[PDB]
Amino acid sequence: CSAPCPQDWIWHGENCYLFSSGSFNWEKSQEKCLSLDAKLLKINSTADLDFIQQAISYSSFPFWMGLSRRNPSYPWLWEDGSPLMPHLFRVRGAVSQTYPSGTCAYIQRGAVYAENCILAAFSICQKKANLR
Amino acid sequence: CSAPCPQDWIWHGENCYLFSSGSFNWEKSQEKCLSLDAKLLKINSTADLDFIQQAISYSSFPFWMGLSRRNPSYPWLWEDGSPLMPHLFRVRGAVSQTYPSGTCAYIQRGAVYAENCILAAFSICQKKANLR
Amino acid sequence: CSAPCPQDWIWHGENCYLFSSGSFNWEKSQEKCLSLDAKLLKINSTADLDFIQQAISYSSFPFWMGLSRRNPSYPWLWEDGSPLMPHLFRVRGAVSQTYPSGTCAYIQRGAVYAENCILAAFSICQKKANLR
Amino acid sequence: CSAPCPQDWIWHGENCYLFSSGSFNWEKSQEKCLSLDAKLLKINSTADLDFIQQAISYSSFPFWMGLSRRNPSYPWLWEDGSPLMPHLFRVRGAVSQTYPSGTCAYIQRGAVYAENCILAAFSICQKKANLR
Ligand SMILES: CCCN1C(=O)c2ccc(Cl)cc2Nc2ncccc21
Ligand SMILES: CCCN1C(=O)c2ccc(Cl)cc2Nc2ncccc21
Repeated sequence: CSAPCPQDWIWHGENCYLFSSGSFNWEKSQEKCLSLDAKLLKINSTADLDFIQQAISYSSFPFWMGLSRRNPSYPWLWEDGSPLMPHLFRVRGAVSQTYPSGTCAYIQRGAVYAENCILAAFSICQKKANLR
Repeated sequence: CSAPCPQDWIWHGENCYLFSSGSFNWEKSQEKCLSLDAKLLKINSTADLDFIQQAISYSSFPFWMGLSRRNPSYPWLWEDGSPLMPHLFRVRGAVSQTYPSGTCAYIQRGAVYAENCILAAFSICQKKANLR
Repeated sequence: CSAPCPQDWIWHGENCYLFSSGSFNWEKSQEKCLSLDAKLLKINSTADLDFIQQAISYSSFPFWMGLSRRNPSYPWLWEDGSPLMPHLFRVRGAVSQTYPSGTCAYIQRGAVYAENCILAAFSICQKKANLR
Repeated sequence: CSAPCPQDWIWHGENCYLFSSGSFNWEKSQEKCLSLDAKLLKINSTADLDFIQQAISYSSFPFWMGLSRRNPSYPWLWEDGSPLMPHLFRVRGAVSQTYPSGTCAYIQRGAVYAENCILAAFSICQKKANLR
């Protein structure tokens, strides 16, 4: 009857994941996921990080995730307005830099970094799987 | 109910697709897919080709597919002996040479290349999706 | 017989150019440049603007330039008191807000942005080269 | 009477460096430096590596250097044929993969990696300074 995830997505755990086939800025990447009733990558657990790390281990490219902020004294937040759970990962790089478009997190070679949201990167959309 | 593909595979059309965890000559890549109840990638259409190109678009690795021949005087055949549909893609690369283990094709950055089957590469495995 | 520019600077045209070492506010950045017998960047021509754009093309950071104003009713002026030539660039960003310490301009990704001079950024310093 | 380095280059120590203004594949990047009587970045000392790490500390982008090999059966060699100096840096990433157009080294966030030479990346050209 109901398939857990659409074709071309990857079903893992409670979620479905879609890896982009090209690089786009964080805003365009966000809009792609919204149009598919999804959101940008939200890592909720170490299991989620390990899965993503394995999936992107084929790649040296950067992948946008749904974590951002505009002010470096204020918390990183996922698009849904929740914070980065402690003990998942450290955002490396120039975490204190502000940019006109804000600061956004990306994963590259398994490590998470801060960067100018205006840069074009691959991205990963995530939605809940249709489980029972 | 019955999900079309196991977790961590890509469901596309009537099949499920998986990237190999490691890099191996073509024979060992063939044994690995068979031991997972699958076979090496078989491209039956340009839509298959487009899907695969998109799926590997974030990787620069070569991926073995199930296409091979013993030397240029034999036709290109898939693992199950069926023919290469000639107009789907041109096999570039080492198409004049003869190797002790034969010639095999991999996909890299959208294009298909002939290469010595003894060379190590990643691969893509494929099995039937569980539909209706 | 003597060198146009010190080591680690970039000689272009009749001047020498240097990236700041740290990301600070416009005030402090103007001071560090004065330390080096230099001033903040003054863009005097499209040729100057094109050189800077190429010089920062491998950076996503913003770089303070020597352009600033007290409010949207006071004109954009370089440090030497001279005005911004309109054809060089339109200033984007916060061109209608009013900050205590004024509005300052930085260049990023080829474009120029107004921003509170309190906020921290890298900067480009400029001084005259020793011509023939 | 002559300048150490041409305009738009960075003079450092005994050498001149030219950062690319865009991202290009390794063959194009190499062709660029050759057209300037130069070569791609050759790191022959810890001092060179340290200097390059600070010059690219403004950037999260990848920069091609002049170190390459056709496949793992060939040795890692600089463009001039000299070997990778022992104990200077490790080439990280997938050093044992075989690409159609060879494997090239790049620096990113101070670390050196192997990648498919067909990718587009920034680059750095290097030439002897014309000095005393
Ligand atoms: C969003 C950018 C993706 N990307 C890299 O991140 C990248 C990574 C490494 C190298 Cl050497 C060169 C690179 N340039 C590049 N070229 C073609 C396709 C992808 C890339
Ligand atoms: C050759 C690739 C250069 N590059 C990055 O390396 C890069 C680095 C990080 C992120 Cl998040 C996204 C990136 N994409 C990107 N977009 C525009 C200009 C440059 C880049």
